[PDB]
Amino acid sequence: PVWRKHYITYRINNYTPDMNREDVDYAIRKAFQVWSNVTPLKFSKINTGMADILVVFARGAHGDDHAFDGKGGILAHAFGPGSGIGGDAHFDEDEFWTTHSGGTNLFLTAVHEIGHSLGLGHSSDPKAVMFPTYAYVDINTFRLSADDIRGIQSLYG
Ligand SMILES: COc1ccc(-c2ccc(Sc3ccccc3[C@H](CCC(=O)O)C(=O)O)cc2)cc1
Ligand SMILES: [Ca+2]
Ligand SMILES: [Ca+2]
Ligand SMILES: [Ca+2]
Ligand SMILES: [Zn+2]
Ligand SMILES: [Zn+2]
Repeated sequence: PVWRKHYITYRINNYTPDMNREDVDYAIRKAFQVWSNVTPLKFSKINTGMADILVVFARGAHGDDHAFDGKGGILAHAFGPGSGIGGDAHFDEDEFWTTHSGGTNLFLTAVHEIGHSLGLGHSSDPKAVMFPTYAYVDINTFRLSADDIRGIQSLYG
């Protein structure tokens, strides 16, 4: 499935204590911008009511039958487009979420997870943001790969 509308809302359910709130907000907002910059999708943050994409920070078992695993390993996960838990993006609180160095970069991970929230799978290109393995890349030069663009535009272009 894909989202069958182009105005998509998100809501931050709770904040990781790893980062200042402003920096969580900014990383998430910029991550959505990565995908709206190459599609007709528009994303809006809401602060009450039910959003399409709920952003959650949780550790271990957190009520969706896909428990996290402590620091390392699975860093986050997200559900594909749909009602309810569909679209929601969960970040493992046992990671150390960061803006610049150390830990696991929240912006880069959110770009990957929102990709899943929108319906993308994984890429075989190590340069793709949808590559299955996280690695820190220079955020100043960050750019979707041709494969990422092809994938998202096949769904929403
Ligand atoms: C800059 O380029 C980047 C490239 C990749 C990433 C990146 C990759 C992976 C995760 S999370 C993860 C880690 C290990 C196994 C499984 C998962 C879940 C699936 C979990 C499940 O299936 O239960 C998933 O792939 O979303 C987060 C971020 C980020 C940036
Ligand atoms: Ca983990
Ligand atoms: Ca949802
Ligand atoms: Ca943490
Ligand atoms: Zn979850
Ligand atoms: Zn993934």
